[PDB]
Amino acid sequence: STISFITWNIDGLDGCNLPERARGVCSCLALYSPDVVFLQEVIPPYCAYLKKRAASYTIITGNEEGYFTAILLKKGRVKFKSQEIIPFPNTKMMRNLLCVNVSLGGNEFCLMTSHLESTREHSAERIRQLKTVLGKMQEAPDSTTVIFAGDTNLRDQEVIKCGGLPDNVFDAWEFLGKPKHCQYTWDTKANNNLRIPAAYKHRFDRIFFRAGHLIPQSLDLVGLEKLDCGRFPSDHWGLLCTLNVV
Amino acid sequence: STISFITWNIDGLDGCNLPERARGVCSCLALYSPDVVFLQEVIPPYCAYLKKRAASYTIITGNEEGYFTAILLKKGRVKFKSQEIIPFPNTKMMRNLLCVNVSLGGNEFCLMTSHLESTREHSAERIRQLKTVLGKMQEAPDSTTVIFAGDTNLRDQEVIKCGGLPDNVFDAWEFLGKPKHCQYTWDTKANNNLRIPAAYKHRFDRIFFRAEEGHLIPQSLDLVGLEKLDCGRFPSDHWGLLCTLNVV
DNA sequence: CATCCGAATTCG
DNA sequence: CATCCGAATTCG
Ligand SMILES: [Mg+2]
Ligand SMILES: [Mg+2]
Ligand SMILES: [Mg+2]
Ligand SMILES: [Mg+2]
Repeated sequence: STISFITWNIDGLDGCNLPERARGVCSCLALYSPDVVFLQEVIPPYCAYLKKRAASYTIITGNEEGYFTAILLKKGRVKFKSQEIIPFPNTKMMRNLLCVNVSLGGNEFCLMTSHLESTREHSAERIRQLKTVLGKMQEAPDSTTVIFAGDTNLRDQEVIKCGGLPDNVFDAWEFLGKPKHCQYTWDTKANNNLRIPAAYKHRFDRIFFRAGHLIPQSLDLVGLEKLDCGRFPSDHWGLLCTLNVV
Repeated sequence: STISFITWNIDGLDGCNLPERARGVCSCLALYSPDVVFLQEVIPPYCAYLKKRAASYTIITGNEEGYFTAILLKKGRVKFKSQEIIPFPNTKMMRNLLCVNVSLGGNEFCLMTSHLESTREHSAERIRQLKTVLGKMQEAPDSTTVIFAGDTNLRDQEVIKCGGLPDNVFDAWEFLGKPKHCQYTWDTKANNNLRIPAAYKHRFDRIFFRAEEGHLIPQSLDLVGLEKLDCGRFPSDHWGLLCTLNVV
């Protein structure tokens, strides 16, 4: 009666120490052994690495132009049924919504990920993309459990500007009472991969789910351990979440 | 019967061709002979020049640190009564509100000018300053006619963001039906003093007046400072605004 | 003695 | 092969 998953922007666009960082991401995958992994900022060579070092995950992608998202499904645990790609017609960064329908146990899921439009200056487009995601979450068949997990790039004000989440969609971190230990998934004071001398902190990485049949049990940051090469696996922390279906 | 005035950011911060440009500004003052002139971005030497080349105007200033505003009063037409400076506590650019009470044509006026906080990213402070100005315009007794004219640096929606003009305060341009001939007072297409390649057009320079019972009615609004000087540059990067109003 | 537009870029 | 924060600066 459970699903566990990681969502993680793994910064494929950072060319520094990629082999070692991919190894570290694959270490987290082996150690935490989630059913599903949502990845953003993947690049082709990174896929090839996951194919050898996380071989028990099926990699589902849509378009692979430049950098992209992927959903990884644990073989034997998760059965793929179908995929759907929802475009963001006004994106300037090749962003979109990747949806995968799966079965895990006797439970049907619609798993979605995206990397929403980046940077402060593209707030209006990022908000339009969010609304597109939220609308698609609501369209899913009543019997299916919908989970979105991704790099939303959202900051102060924006979700409110959007009019807030609909009454049957919830943010897992909010649902769990806004625990302080995972309140930031991108934090330049704690993570120095970008060498930014300022301390800025954001909750860019978020999980939304439609529902009280679905109950988040835990949420934790992963990728917190600096690698021997002196770099974190990514500039983002990953999020590990377990949900119970009641 | 009337009042005429010019408001003009004369770009004292542009150090090139200042003497010819000052000569150009003084030419406009002689030719249009306004009762009052509201100037922004004045610098000390520029004041010195006006005292010689527009010597029939009394120059009224508040603080003179760096660059500043001034209000010029035509000697014999306008009688100075008093001045008041209202500070903008959160300014990072030494901006403030300069108010001068005067008598003109047997009528009493409170004339105000300011150079509101500059640049796009200082919208919040600029809006707070606008509120301060608009609030100050309501304080004078109804008998006194209140006129604000200055470089407001305002752009799209900022006035709405502020709650809009109160019901007894009007923008002279809007009042006159938004005439296209003087819409933009800062225009990089038509004015090349900053040599900006792009075409940006703004209405930074604005005139607000308090009416109530229609005792003050704008008659005309025109751009001044449109004539290129011998050096192939204009007096300022802004056009000035010449306005005439009837006291009814 | 300088600033000013604003999209792109730099740099802390 | 790159991006990414955000204030400050560059340059069209
Ligand atoms: Mg990145
Ligand atoms: Mg200037
Ligand atoms: Mg600037
Ligand atoms: Mg940037």
